[PDB]
Amino acid sequence: SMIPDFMSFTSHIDELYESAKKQSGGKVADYIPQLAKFSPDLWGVSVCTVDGQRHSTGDTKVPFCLQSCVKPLKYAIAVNDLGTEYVHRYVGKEPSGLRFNKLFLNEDDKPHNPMVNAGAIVVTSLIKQGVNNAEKFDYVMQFLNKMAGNEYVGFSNATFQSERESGDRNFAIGYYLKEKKCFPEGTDMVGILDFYFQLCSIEVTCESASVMAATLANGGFCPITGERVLSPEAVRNTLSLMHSCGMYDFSGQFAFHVGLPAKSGVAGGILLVVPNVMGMMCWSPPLDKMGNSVKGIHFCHDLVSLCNFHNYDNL
Amino acid sequence: SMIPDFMSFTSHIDELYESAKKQSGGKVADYIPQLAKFSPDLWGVSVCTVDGQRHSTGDTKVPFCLQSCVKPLKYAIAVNDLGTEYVHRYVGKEPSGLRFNKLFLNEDDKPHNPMVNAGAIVVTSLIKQGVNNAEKFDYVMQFLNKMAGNEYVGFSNATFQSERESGDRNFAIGYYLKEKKCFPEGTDMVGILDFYFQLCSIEVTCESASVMAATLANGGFCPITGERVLSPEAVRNTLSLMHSCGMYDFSGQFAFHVGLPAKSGVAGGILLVVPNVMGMMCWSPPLDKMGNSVKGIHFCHDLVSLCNFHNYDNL
Amino acid sequence: SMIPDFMSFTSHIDELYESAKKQSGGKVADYIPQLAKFSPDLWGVSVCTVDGQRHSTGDTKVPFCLQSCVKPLKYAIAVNDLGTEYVHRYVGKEPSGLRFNKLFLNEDDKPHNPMVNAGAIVVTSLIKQGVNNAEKFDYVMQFLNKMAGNEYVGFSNATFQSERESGDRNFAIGYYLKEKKCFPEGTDMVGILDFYFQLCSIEVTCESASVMAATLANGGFCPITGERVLSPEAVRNTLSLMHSCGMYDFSGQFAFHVGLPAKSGVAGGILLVVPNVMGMMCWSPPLDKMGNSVKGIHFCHDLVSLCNFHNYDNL
Amino acid sequence: SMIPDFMSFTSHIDELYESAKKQSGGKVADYIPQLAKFSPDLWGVSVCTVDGQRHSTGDTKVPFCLQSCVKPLKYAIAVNDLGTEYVHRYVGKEPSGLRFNKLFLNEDDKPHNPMVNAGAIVVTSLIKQGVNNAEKFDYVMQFLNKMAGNEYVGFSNATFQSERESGDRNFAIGYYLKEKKCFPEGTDMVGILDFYFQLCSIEVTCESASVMAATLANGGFCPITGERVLSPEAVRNTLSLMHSCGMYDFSGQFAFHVGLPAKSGVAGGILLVVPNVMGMMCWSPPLDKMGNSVKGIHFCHDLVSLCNFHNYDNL
Repeated sequence: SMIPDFMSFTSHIDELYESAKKQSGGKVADYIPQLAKFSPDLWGVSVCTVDGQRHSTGDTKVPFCLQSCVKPLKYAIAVNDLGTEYVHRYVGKEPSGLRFNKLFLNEDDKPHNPMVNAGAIVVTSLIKQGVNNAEKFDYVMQFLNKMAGNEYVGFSNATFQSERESGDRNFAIGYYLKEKKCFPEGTDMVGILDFYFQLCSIEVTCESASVMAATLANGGFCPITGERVLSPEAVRNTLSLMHSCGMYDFSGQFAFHVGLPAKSGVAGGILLVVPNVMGMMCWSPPLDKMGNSVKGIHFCHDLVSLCNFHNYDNL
Repeated sequence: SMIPDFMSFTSHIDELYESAKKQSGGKVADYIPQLAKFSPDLWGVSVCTVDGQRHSTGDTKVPFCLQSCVKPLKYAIAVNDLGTEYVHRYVGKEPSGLRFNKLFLNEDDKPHNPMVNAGAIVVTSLIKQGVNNAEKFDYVMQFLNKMAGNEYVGFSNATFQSERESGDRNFAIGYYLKEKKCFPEGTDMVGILDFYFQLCSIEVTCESASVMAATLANGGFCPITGERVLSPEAVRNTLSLMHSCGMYDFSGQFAFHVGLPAKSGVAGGILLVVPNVMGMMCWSPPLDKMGNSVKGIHFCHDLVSLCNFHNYDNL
Repeated sequence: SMIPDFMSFTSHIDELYESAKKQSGGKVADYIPQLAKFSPDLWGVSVCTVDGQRHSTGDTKVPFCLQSCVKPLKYAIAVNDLGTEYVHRYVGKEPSGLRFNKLFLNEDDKPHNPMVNAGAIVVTSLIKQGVNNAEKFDYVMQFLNKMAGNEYVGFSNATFQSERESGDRNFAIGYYLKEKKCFPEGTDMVGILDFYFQLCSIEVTCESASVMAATLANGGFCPITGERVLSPEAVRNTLSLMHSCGMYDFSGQFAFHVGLPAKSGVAGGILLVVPNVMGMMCWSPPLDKMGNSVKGIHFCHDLVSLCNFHNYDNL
Repeated sequence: SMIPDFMSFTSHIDELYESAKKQSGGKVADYIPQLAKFSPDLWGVSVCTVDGQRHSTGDTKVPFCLQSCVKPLKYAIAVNDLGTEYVHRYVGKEPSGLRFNKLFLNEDDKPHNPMVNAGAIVVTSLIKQGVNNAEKFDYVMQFLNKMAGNEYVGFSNATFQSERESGDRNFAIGYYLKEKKCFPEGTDMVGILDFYFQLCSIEVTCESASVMAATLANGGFCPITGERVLSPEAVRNTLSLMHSCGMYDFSGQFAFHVGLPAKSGVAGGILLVVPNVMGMMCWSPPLDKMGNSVKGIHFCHDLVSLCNFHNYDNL
């Protein structure tokens, strides 16, 4: 363990939080009203060690949608229940060459990885096949509750309704994937898109999400309940992909300068994982040109520079 | 440390080595005679712990050219002497989108990363600027001797002469980079290509190379001499890039399944690094379709499955 | 005029027809049953001079769907009613760079040209805006009757029903274009796709289609009725685009070796135009790897070699 | 013939010339001093009918380099002496997909067409193989004299010396093509580049160049000497390619709106051909963003709108 005195570490988090707060750049997403609503000044950071120790600063109890932050989570679910081999017969394992979410498959006609939209949609089509969307959703919700140690996990129907009503881009991807035979046989494509929009609309708080991150950072065991939620294989796979495909077009830079598994979302969230150390959720609505929370990105750089948490930092 | 009993670990290495030996697929490179010469049955594996403990099995004393295995090493040199910021004004920090070595620059007209040929050529143009090629070469040689703890570091003039005589592809890249203004002002492009061919022709043995790898795995300190060879910054940067761009078009798969910083070469070498644990050099001339040593790749998968060395394996 | 003695020209057409008949290669399209039905031995060639002189050989009265052969026709309609400037605010004027129908827009986010599917779909959304699909269809049908001098113009409901039922690729393009704002404001995208499938299902015979081609070859005047059907501007634009984008991925080769405006279709039809000379329709179900009628392509090469009809043949 | 009264046509040319003169936009090329030298106000237009009738207006006797305008001419030479089949074993027959001169080969590893630099370089390697550059150059010069009916055909050694001294982009292409085995066996690549730079440095005047264009417009017969200079096959091939690849990235637009075979050059020249009618050379140093003479382009549009010379204009 690299945190001898938690109380002192906490004091540092507050300093970094305070410093990041001064970064007011960026634009709050506004393609749908449910996202445009948010104030650019909301800024929260919650920590949950593999130990179970907690600490929050800022707006850590204001609910917000996971959006893309849910991608690694549902992927982890798929691998947990189906295994690496099966899941990857449908999706790739690496960074798409060019632009993130450019819409095209790889050599084998599979979405490049679970973190791009086309890949997440395919992953969504693998979860609990056979049952209706109602049960599929309950199943995943239950799974997220376990990851969060039963802390806040809500749902935003307005985000859901708005996402579906204006999701022409996802429907295009939906039909494209169906024509390329990317879905398991007999898949109700439109039904999967519906399930996908719902998953993007699940709400969390920095506090509950930090626990989910902590579960990933703790070999798949929820730090505040001690129960096994995800298989070791699922966690390792998820972390590998968050390392290289979790920050959209900034993934390459992030891995190089921060070197930590992470996943951003258009709501301004950044699910951050420090292997065997802790889980975190940084949240601030204003996004940079690449879709990542401006304050969150600033905070992540500072965190690694201060505490030497970089994957390849020697210790 | 994850190696309680070295002697027992050694016994496992031999088993994995023995298993990999049965893999006879692949083709020995033959674009130049100096590479076609080699027997497909040569197979060696040398280990050098951060501790300084050694172990070899197979053809670990037969000299062979580093080829691309030198890319991370000269990059480490550049960062060590010039710093991250300066070096990266000329080269990128992430996986090139499409085909490896496709020849094109990124958004900012810089080679995508130090591991592709265009990038290595640019990196080469940054080392000890101002002096002639003779001194530049001595300088790097001295540096490699330190990385190897003064073990075998030779030079193959025939590989050098053959590489230069048939390097039309590199000359095309040379002129392309010059026209795009990728070199520091006043650079003798043709002279740099010459220096580059020479660096690709430096010879090592599994034994000496494993020490170089161990130096990278030991925060930049050579395990058998204890002296500081590379700055912490240089090591971290090098390892980050070996993680995502060290195995040509197999880099993505390698990071996902093996999760260790590595760098292959057309001579059949694979410089493997296990952070804070050990350094290794696997060598077998027969290469797969992607340019990686068939036995080496097999061995790397088995090593991680057995000893749980994967970056994100939970422990 | 380059046809002094029509009767003798006719004799040559029969010889070329007879020669092409020996070409049995290719595969009849089978993505839908309505296309797979057809016999590979059907082969017809009908000529209609700007003069009004006719000549058929082979299966020239067997109805078949225009499919892509309708693209230049509906484009001609759009330009005729809206003008060059308006139509091209929505679609490009040149060969898409890479693969034909690769699905992507050009610099200005417009389908590259009216001959690729994305472009034809957009063109379809411009015709008689404001009225329902029933009237839109009647309107175009009436227009085609005029182009054909009231000869055979039918409709295949089964092709229509099958095209719509399995058109996942077109729906993907539909949503993609809608998200990119490629349609005039207020467009019912799904409704346009429906209209598009219907247009692809319109049936003709070699005989009636040759008249349509003759109308294009006659400055927009139907050779057998003498009435003006299309504006000079519409005809010129249509011919320019048929010259460079009418034969899918073979367009470049076709322009170079044949040098005549043409448009192929998956039913095996090839609408061929010889400016100020005649119009033709060659039809044979078996298609080559690029989607063009094998016999038709053979026939077109022979026709130009014999009668020196190539755009740039000196005379 | 579409020019009943030449004298009246002449009067129109002057009007169009006068109108184009008002277009002062664009930038004179300045990558080398020999091009930057030129005044932006130089503007000349020379006509030479298939009849042999002449007419000039403006700066039609000021020498300037053909530059890319020579590409179709040396291609015509290659086909004339080697035939279509042989020449095209080395170069393609159609518009390169993306950016003009992007540097990449097509499916068969051949430069896309004779009009892009990579293709012109390959074509250059086919002319009079076996003899030294001195004879190769004399041979082509003699050939151009015949095309020009012995009118002005000079050579700019300074352009040549400057082109070679700063041609890093062409050397990159040179080595790239050599590595891809695009040259006939035993080709001295560097020697070919030298010959290529020389060809780009050949000087003409609007007057002499218009005759060259007239020769192409006259089935390969020089209008003012009556002798056969190029084979019918050579002329047709050249014109087909000038139609689709002669105006860089504006080729598509040009074919659609102007519909005439043409070839621009960085010196500001535009070799224009009106089949069976006349040949022209428009020249004005200021170029637009796509590398085409601003006045020349304006003039070409006006010429077609006024005299209905468009390939597919009905008459």
